[PDB]
Amino acid sequence: AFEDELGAQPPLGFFDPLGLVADGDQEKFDRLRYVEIKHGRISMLAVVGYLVQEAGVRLPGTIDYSGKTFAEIPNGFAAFKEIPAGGLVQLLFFIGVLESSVMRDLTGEAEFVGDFRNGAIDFGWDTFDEETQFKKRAIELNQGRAAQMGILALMVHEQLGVSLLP
Amino acid sequence: AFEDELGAQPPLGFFDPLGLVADGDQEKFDRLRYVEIKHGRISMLAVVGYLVQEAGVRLPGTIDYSGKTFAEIPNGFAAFKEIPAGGLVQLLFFIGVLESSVMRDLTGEAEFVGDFRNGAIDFGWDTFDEETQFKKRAIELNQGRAAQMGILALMVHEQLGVSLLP
Ligand code: CLA
Ligand code: CLA
Ligand code: CLA
Ligand code: CLA
Ligand code: CLA
Ligand code: CLA
Ligand SMILES: CC(=O)O[C@H]1CC(C)(C)C(=C=C/C(C)=C/C=C/C(C)=C/C=C/C=C(C)/C=C/C=C(\C)C(=O)C[C@@]23O[C@]2(C)C[C@@H](O)CC3(C)C)[C@](C)(O)C1
Ligand SMILES: CC(=O)O[C@H]1CC(C)(C)C(=C=C/C(C)=C/C=C/C(C)=C/C=C/C=C(C)/C=C/C=C(\C)C(=O)C[C@@]23O[C@]2(C)C[C@@H](O)CC3(C)C)[C@](C)(O)C1
Ligand SMILES: [Ca+2]
Ligand SMILES: [Ca+2]
Ligand SMILES: [Ca+2]
Ligand SMILES: [Ca+2]
Repeated sequence: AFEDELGAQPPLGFFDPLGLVADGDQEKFDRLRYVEIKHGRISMLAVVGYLVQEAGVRLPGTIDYSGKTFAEIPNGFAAFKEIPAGGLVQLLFFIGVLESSVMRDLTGEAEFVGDFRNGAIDFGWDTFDEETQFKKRAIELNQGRAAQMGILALMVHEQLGVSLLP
Repeated sequence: AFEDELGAQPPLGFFDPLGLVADGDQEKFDRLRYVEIKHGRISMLAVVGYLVQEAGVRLPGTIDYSGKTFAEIPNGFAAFKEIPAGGLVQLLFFIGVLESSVMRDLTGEAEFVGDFRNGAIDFGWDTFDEETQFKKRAIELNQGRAAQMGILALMVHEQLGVSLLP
């Protein structure tokens, strides 16, 4: 059914040990694929952010008018103890607004799930041939899969207190 | 242009002292009307909630597993000092999900701005005749306008420390 879909590749081939898409429902597959791409994009950004922040890189100066500095804010979950309440509200709200109003198929012209270009932002999708376009989608998906496991590893081991970083 | 639209009624008639819709742009009017209905629905719920909560009505029992009781939580802005962080996150998140996925025209079948029935929930809109339907929309809008001023009054006077309630 979906043995030929994007994401079935060497060395495992089509890999669905829980038969989640064995029923051949295209809409179920389309949703799960949407969810898989989304977790992957978030996790790709999350691993880079965790590593950059772990290395001590900080925005210059202060995060609020009381004089709280980005430099005082630690990496990991501990960051949330030191970001001011108003900043946490804004971060959650403005990610929510991406979810409600931006990062979605607004016009119905998406070529496949995860295509949010919306006839608005495009760096040249059609300059890739069909094989290259498929390759780029596969890289996006599989980098996303690897990063999902990577960010889970970093979050878990932060709590374990067994570091995975030099 | 919009002198005959919903919301222009006695005693003021069409009332736009800032000429915001003087340009006759239907899409600008449609947006502003959408925003006016939305503030009004929120404010209608807000005034009732503030008054019910001010009267001391509380949900039974505890709001978290640490034993924090609804009864310990005060009315007004002070409530946010005592709702646990996890509850504040959930409240904001689940209102955001209403915004991203529920309280909007998902199907394009809305009869006018603010119609979120979505072919899914309808208690009998078409059992009203056209005059009654217009009357009900006018009540919804003007109750919303009154409640906007009412909730602003209550929030402002809470901070003034000059109570408007017996
Ligand atoms: C207020 C902000 C906001 C809003 C309004 C939304 C709105 C939405 N998001 Mg988004 N999201 C946000 C912030 C927000 N998001 C943030 C900050 C992140 C992190 C960057 C994400 C990451 C995210 C992902 C990864 C996904 C969504 C999805 C969704 C949609 C479904 C939400 C749902 O059904 O409830 C949620 C319902 C639940 C039952 C919650 C599920 C909890 C998951 C399965 C496990 C989480 C584990 C937890 C974090 C750790 C446990 C603790 C541990 C000790 C055990 C909706 C469009 C989903 C989507 O698009 O579906 C098609 C989806 O897959 N969002
Ligand atoms: C994470 C949760 C979440 C998410 C994702 C959204 C998402 C959205 N909301 Mg919603 N909303 C939420 C929570 C959320 N809302 C909550 C909790 C409430 C209260 C119940 C509302 C009430 C609300 C209203 C009333 C309106 C929206 C609107 C919108 C849309 C536009 C948002 C925007 O452009 O940025 C916001 C951009 C800004 C520049 C912020 C404007 C700030 C306003 C003008 C003044 C606020 C004054 C402030 C509270 C008090 C000042 C302090 C004082 C001491 C001076 C978008 C669909 C708007 C909409 O549908 O537009 C068509 C709209 O009119 N929302
Ligand atoms: C939320 C994340 C998410 C989602 C929705 C999907 C969804 C999908 N994947 Mg994918 N995948 C993911 C993460 C995800 N994957 C990660 C992180 C990896 C790397 C390990 C992969 C690697 C992968 C391969 C190699 C293949 C798929 C395939 C598929 C498709 C069919 C199989 C299936 O149902 O999924 C998998 C299972 C689920 C979505 C069920 C969720 C798991 C439950 C709810 C909790 C389990 C938590 C788990 C124990 C965490 C520990 C990790 C483990 C290694 C110990 C479907 C579109 C196949 C495909 O593309 O077919 C065309 C395919 O060949 N996936
Ligand atoms: C999962 C992604 C993610 C999350 C949730 C966070 C969360 C956080 N970061 Mg981090 N960060 C990330 C990725 C992430 N970061 C990446 C990829 C980088 C490298 C550029 C950084 C670099 C960075 C620095 C240097 C600092 C933080 C800081 C912080 C904290 C305060 C908020 C802030 O200043 O943000 C700042 C956020 C950035 C500088 C980059 C965010 C990039 C986002 C994820 C882009 C993604 C969405 C985008 C709109 C997509 C547009 C597409 C387009 C086509 C329209 C907070 C814990 C500050 C702190 O206190 O650290 C402890 C701080 O000093 N971050
Ligand atoms: C966010 C709330 C909001 C929004 C978007 C609108 C939008 C609209 N109203 Mg409405 N209205 C509101 C709140 C709102 N109203 C409230 C609270 C009341 C009761 C006082 C009314 C009473 C009202 C009447 C009687 C009429 C309208 C009309 C209209 C339409 C054209 C006039 C206009 O541009 O609006 C008004 C102005 C604005 C949206 C600009 C915003 C104001 C700025 C940004 C800040 C001002 C803050 C202010 C000082 C707070 C103090 C309150 C004041 C009494 C001291 C338009 C659809 C007319 C109509 O329906 O035409 C068909 C009409 O006849 N409105
Ligand atoms: C603007 C609306 C609004 C807001 C933001 C709040 C916010 C709050 N309320 Mg209040 N409340 C409201 C309206 C509101 N309330 C109304 C209308 C009532 C009467 C039913 C109450 C009755 C009430 C009680 C009895 C208690 C609170 C409490 C609380 C606090 C903790 C959260 C909680 O337990 O919620 C509980 C919320 C409710 C019991 C009712 C919320 C009704 C919402 C607004 C319905 C609106 C959306 C809905 C999904 C629309 C569906 C449409 C459909 C066609 C699909 C928090 C400060 C608790 C607290 O600590 O107080 C200090 C508490 O004990 N509220
Ligand atoms: C123009 C503008 O304004 O914006 C534009 C700019 C531009 C460029 C055009 C755009 C784009 C494309 C973007 C942003 C592409 C981003 C790509 C990105 C960010 C890709 C990350 C992959 C990470 C992986 C695979 C990690 C696996 C991690 C794994 C498997 C781990 O184990 C983690 C690890 O830690 C452990 C657990 C232990 C450590 O011992 C070792 C390591 C570190 C390995 C956008 C989207 O259009 C927006
Ligand atoms: C089936 C289900 O599951 O749900 C369904 C149920 C049902 C019923 C079918 C549905 C509905 C309809 C609903 C929920 C309708 C709600 C209507 C509602 C809640 C209407 C409030 C008006 C408030 C106004 C005008 C306040 C002005 C307030 C003013 C002008 C003030 O000055 C405030 C005031 O405080 C001052 C400042 C000083 C005080 O001295 C005096 C007072 C108090 C006056 C939904 C939506 O379909 C959902
Ligand atoms: Ca300091
Ligand atoms: Ca610190
Ligand atoms: Ca107690
Ligand atoms: Ca208390």
